[PDB]
This record gives sequence, structure tokens and C-alpha cells, in this order.
Amino acid sequence: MLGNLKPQAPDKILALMGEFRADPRQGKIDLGVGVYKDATGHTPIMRAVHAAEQRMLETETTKTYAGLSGEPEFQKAMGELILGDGLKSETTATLATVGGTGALRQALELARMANPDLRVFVSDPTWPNHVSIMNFMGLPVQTYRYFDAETRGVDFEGMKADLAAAKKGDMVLLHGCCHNPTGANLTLDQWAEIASILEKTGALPLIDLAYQGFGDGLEEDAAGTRLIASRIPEVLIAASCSKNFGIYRERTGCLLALCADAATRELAQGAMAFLNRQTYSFPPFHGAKIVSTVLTTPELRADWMAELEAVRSGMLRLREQLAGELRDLSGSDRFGFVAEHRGMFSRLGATPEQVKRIKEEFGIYMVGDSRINIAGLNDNTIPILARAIIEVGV
Amino acid sequence: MLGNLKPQAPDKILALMGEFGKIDLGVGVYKDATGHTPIMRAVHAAEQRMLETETTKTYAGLSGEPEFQKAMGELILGDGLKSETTATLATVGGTGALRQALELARMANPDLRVFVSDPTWPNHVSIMNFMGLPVQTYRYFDAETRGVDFEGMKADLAAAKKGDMVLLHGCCHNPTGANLTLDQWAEIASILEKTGALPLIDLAYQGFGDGLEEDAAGTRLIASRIPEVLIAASCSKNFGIYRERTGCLLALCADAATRELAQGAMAFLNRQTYSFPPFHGAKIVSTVLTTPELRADWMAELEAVRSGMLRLREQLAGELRDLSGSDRFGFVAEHRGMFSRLGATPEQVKRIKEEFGIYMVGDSRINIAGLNDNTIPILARAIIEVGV
Ligand SMILES: *Cc1c(COP(=O)(O)O)cnc(C)c1O
Ligand SMILES: *Cc1c(COP(=O)(O)O)cnc(C)c1O
Ligand SMILES: O=C(O)CCc1ccccc1
Repeated sequence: MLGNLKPQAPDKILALMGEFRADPRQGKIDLGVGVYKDATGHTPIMRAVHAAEQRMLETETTKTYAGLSGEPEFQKAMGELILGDGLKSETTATLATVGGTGALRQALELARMANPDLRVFVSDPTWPNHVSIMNFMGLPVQTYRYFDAETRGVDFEGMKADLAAAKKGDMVLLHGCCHNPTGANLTLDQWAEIASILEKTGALPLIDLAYQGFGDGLEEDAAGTRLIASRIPEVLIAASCSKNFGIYRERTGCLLALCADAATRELAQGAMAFLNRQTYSFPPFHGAKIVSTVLTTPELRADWMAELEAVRSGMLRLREQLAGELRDLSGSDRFGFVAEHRGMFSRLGATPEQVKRIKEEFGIYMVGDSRINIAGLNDNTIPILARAIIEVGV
Repeated sequence: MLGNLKPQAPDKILALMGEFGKIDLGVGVYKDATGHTPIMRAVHAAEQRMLETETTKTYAGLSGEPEFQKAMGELILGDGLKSETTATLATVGGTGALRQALELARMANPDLRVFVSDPTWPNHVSIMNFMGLPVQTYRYFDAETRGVDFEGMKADLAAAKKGDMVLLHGCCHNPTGANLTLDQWAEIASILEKTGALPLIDLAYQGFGDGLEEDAAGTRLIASRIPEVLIAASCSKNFGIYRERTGCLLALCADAATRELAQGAMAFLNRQTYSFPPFHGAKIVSTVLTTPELRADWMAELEAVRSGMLRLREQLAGELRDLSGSDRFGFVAEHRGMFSRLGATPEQVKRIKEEFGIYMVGDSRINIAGLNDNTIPILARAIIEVGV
């Protein structure tokens, strides 16, 4: 029977990897990585996280089945981290998931469960995995303009014009912050206008909050999400702990369902629990327990925020340096967007030809859409990348 | 939108878990003399070693780690493990393995039907219903003898067609405790090859029946006979890491080409559902399995659990014998595994819990691991008073 199976395409993160490894050049650089790496090219385990694991190893006495939709400590801590004081426990349903991707997949299953004729609007461009999951589910996908290739900023007028076509019951996927892959983000004022269009259309917003803490700060990064949450009755939020907690492989995510009333909340919470049951019964415990422990233990929460802040500031300085280098070389402020972008990613706006030419002549690797990871940069690699960009005529 | 969500039916077994001189005999979790589900010695040592050795938590393998895949393949199939034709996928527990098994099969056969034992783990049917798969049932439990109705099973299975899937419990049949002998297994292999039905084996209690190797005997027999077979394994109960969510799906194929196809489709399945599988439990398992000292202590502890439960069954049988003045309840000593169904009707079961404080699943399924010297005679007497 298994012979009838249609061949499925590989990730692609590995094809780029195999090519990079095969390159015999001593000065080759990899800006295609999708995770944070420090100065030494390593992805460390955050201090507070290692502290939580030592703590868990000494206090945990059992590993019996726990909470179906997650542990209360985790659900509450995550809700407070994302929504702050605006958290309305009475109308908020929460579900621990297998990473942010699991939260996204579940959000989609939940929405389709409530609205079979669901259509989803995604940004142009967006995290490729969004479309993949949606295509796999058979969901109708619609695109809304977002990245302005020329200014490398947000084409807001276009975004607004396209979103205006959304009908009641449709879902609009928004990146809460640090837009992957572009790095171009909405201002709080633009968020406010988006809220108006959403109220008008009656479209359900799904916020992908995977980088809270890498933009302008923990609270700052959740600002857009909190505005949407307070002005829109029903809101779906799929959060990730992979990057901001540095526990990628542990698979710790969270799905928040903001409902108009408690009756609906019980309905949503029950359906979410049912969704976990029919997929894998219970969600992973380890990562979630690390998170709730860090968040509930003052000493740890403190050290964690301090390490995240150091990380954010470090990347922000890398941006400033690159932008300055490019300013000095270009004799213009065209590349200023690099210092305006937020997150660990940025789309340079180079064409595939320019991308290939950069690799061949300078040994610098990056995603085919010209997306680079700022964390993979440093004092020694910045001058090289800058010169490369100018030389290939970007 | 969300206001249109219809209410869902709760999990009956896990419902009692919430409801609980109370005596918990419900959820299939191993418990010790003091009513505690402990962390196995080797598992604890493994976690301690992991804390010292892990330097990063970056994304790892989409299909799981090679170490985990290999160790698990060896634990299950032993020397019958043909890597060139075996695709392995780390999953979110055994339940995740089952779901992923059904998705893989449906992709290869949009019109597949699934044959399940009468009765079977309720969660088997709930998932199939959710997915919208046609479910047929085959006779298995003999309510009279409390054993297996093998004649009925053979009859019903012979009616299966190629492309269909037959779900079998590798050992320690949940919820009955009634198991097939190796001769009956060989007989089943004949039917499977004659009909061309794809076997899906749920292996959740390897080590709780007659032993690690012995509990895999039937699975190894089907794997050597049938060219294509799926195995959904759980590390929740035999490693005592229930909440970690670790298990794996093994896809045995006739050739390397099909193996490549299956492997790719399985990786794709994880990617579209939750991206990467959880690392913590899988790492604990491979660490135990690949470290001689740890594997040895683990096998010893698992054997102790096994022997202990077996002792309990005999105690319960004896106690009941004295009180009933008969041996009707003899079946309790012959059943193998964590569970055993008595026979008490729904009303009797309910009366028992509402006054005696002893909770057992509605179909009279009891977790023998929940008993001990003190509670056994109490239970025995309680069933006598509830009569029939
Ligand atoms: C990382 C990421 C996710 C989810 O990460 P998980 O590893 O599944 O926790 C979701 N959306 C975006 C945009 C991301 O960058
Ligand atoms: C335990 C069990 C499983 C798997 O449970 P997980 O906690 O998901 O590992 C599957 N089937 C049966 C019959 C079981 O008893
Ligand atoms: O009690 C059981 O049958 C095994 C434990 C279990 C029950 C329901 C969902 C997952 C695991």
C-alpha cells in the first residue's frame, strides 16, 4: 500500500546546508541560519533555563499524566506575559501546544471547526510554513500586500486595500512583531487602523507571536497584540517559547482564544482540549515547566529578562553597525532600513541573481529571498557583507 | 465564529481521573504500594547526565534523533530490524504515533477502512471518528470465558480486503487483559497475508506482560511474515515518562524505495502538524538504552514491576476464591498486563464507586496495579456485596 505514497519534498533548510558545507572556502559565511547564535557561533542555553532544569530535577517526584490542555501555572504565566494586566481569565481559553507551529495548526483546526467556509489571509511575504500547513489542510488562502520591495518597508496602503476585501468569518494572520522574513513592522498607529478594518469586516485575527522580546522589548513587542485584544472581541494568538526562551527542541507553545463571553470561552476551551486529545492526548511537559518556573520564580524571571535584553541590544547594535558601514560605502542612506527593521531577520531586497552572485563571488550564503540573520553577523563579517551588497549592485 | 463551536464529549477514563477510603483503579498508570507513580532510577540518572552534557537546545531532527530511532527499532524488532526497509518517526507519545499512522495510511489509501478489536481502547475509535475513517470491528473478547474468541476473530478478519488496516494490540490488551498466544499470532499472520490487509500494531505495554523480549514476540512474528507493517510504540508506561510525550512510528516496507517514500511522508506529517517532535523524553530513552549500566538497571526495575503485578493478580484471584467459594474469577490470574475486565454491569460499577469509593472504568476495567495487600480483600468483598 505504501508504494502509492506521493513523494514529499524535503525541508530545504538542509539543501542550503549541504551546499554551504561542501564549499571549500575558508571565509564562507552563513546568514541563512534561522536560530540565534552568539559571538562564538553557538546557540547557548539561557542561564535561567539551566537553573530551572536543575530545580525541576530536584523537586519533581513523578511523571504521571498531567493537564490535558497544559498546566495552570503555565497557562496563566503565558497569558500574563503576552496580555499583561489586560488578561481577562473569564473570557480567555488557553492550550499548551507542541511549539508555536502546534499552536498555529490547532488555531486553524479550531477556526475551521467553527467556520467550515473559512478563508485565510496571509501577508506577502510570510513564513513559508504558514502556507504549507494551510495547503495541507485544504484551506483557501488569500494574500495581502505587505513588503515594499523598493523601500524595504511596509506597503500599508496596499495592506489596507487588500484586507478591506475580507468578509465576516475569514481569518487574517498577523505577525505580532519581528516579521519573519522581512523584518519590516507595523507601528502602533498602523495597528490601530488595522483594528478598525477588522472591526468593520468582522474578520477573525490570528496573531503569530513568536518573537516577543527580540524587537523593542517584552512589553513593547506585545503592544500591537494588546491593542487588537482590547478592541476586537474574538482573537486567536499562537505564541512560541522556542526563541525567546531558547528551548527550540523542547517544543513549547501556547494557543490563546480570546472570546466575547464566558459561555463561548467554555465552548472554546473544551474544543481545544478535544483537539489535543485527538492529535496526541497530552502536550509535552518539560519545556512548559521550564517556562512557568522561570516566570514564577522572581530570581529566575529577573535573570531571564536580563539575558534576553542583552541579546536584543546586541542584535540592535549589529544593525546599527551594518547600516553605518553601508552608509559609508554607498555614500547614501538607502540601506537605512537595516537599522529600522526589528527582529533577527531582514530582507535585503536583492533578486535571486544578486543572491547567487553574492555567494559565488563573496562566499556569503543567505536564503534565496535575500533574507539574512542579523545574529550571524559580527565585527569581522559586517565589512565583508556590506562590500558584497554594494559590489553586486543592490 | 467561536460561538458556533459544538460541545465535545469528554474522555471517560480521564474523567474519573478528575472525579477521584477512595481506591483509584482507573487510568492505566503504574502505581506502587504507596499509591505513587515513581520515576524510574535509570530515567532519573539519565536526566542528571543530560543536564551536564547538553550545550544547546536548537532545532534537531524533524523525524527524531538517529540514536532514538535506532535504539527503539532494536528494542521492538530486535535482530529482525532491517534498517534498509524501515522508516522511523519520533512522535508525541504513542497516541501521536497512532494518529500519524492513520494519516500515513489514508494518504496512501484514501479509501481505507480500519478493523478494531471488540472491545478496544476507546481512544482508538475517537481518533478514527474524528478523522472520518470507516471502522469495522472484529470479535476478540469472549464474555463467557473471559478469554479470546479466536474462532470469531479469524472469521471476521478473513472478510477484510487488501488496502484495509487491522489494528492489533501487541501484548497486554487494553482493556480486557486477554492475549493471543504465539500460535494464534502465526495463524493471524496467515490471514493477513491471504487478505493483503495492512497490520497496525499498538505496542504500549512492552515489558508488562511476560517480559521485554517475550512481549515483542508476536510483533516480530508479523514483521517477519508480512512485508509491510506499521508499529505505533509508546515509552510512556515502560519508561515511566508519561508526561514527556515520547513514542515512535515504525513503517516496515518491502523495499528501500518505498522506505524512502514512507520516510519522507512521515517527516512531512510532523512538519505540517507541529514541526519538530519533543526532545526531552526521546533523549532519556536513548540514553537509557545505549548506556549498558542504565539499560541493565531499567530492565531490572521493569522486571520488578512486572513480577509484582503478577503477584497481585494471584492474590486477588485467591482472595476472591475464598469469598466466592468458587473459581469463576480464575481468569484474573490468566490475564496479562495492567488491566483486566471483571464483568460487572454499569449499574453495579456505579454503586461500587458511589459508596465504596473504589473507581473502575464503566466497563468494569480495573488497573490491578492499583491494588495491594490491604485493598485486595476490600475489593474482593466489595464485588461480592455488589453481587450480580
Ligand atoms: C519560529 C516561528 C514559529 C514557531 O516556532 P516553533 O519552533 O514551532 O515553536 C511560528 N511562526 C514564526 C513566524 C516563527 O518564526
Ligand atoms: C498507553 C497507551 C497508548 C499510548 O499512550 P501515550 O500516553 O500517548 O503514550 C496507546 N494505546 C494504548 C492501548 C495505551 O494503553
Ligand atoms: O487508561 C488508559 O487506558 C491508558 C492511559 C491513557 C488514557 C487516555 C488517554 C491517554 C492515555
